[PDB]
Amino acid sequence: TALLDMARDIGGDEAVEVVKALEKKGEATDEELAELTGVRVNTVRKMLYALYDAKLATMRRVRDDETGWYYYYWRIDTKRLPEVIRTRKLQELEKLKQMLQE
Repeated sequence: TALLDMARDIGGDEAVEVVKALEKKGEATDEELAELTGVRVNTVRKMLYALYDAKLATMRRVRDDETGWYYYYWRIDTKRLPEVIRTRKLQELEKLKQMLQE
């Protein structure tokens, strides 16, 4: 599960912890992950949005009926996880191709 090697490049130990706990749980809210990990709830959100732009996490949106506002259930995005992996392999090869051109 080379997923952790990427998350680490975005936001270090905290990001690796968030993915591992999300991986352990399957799905989690922003607040649920903050309690599990001890990271400020504000920081988990930047992670998740960072992970979302890195295409390693997606979500489905549920509407909280008490407040009328939405909250997200995060998940690791395995639909694009293999594509993200595949791009990383391709980027490394392209780095090698430039060397053969040295």
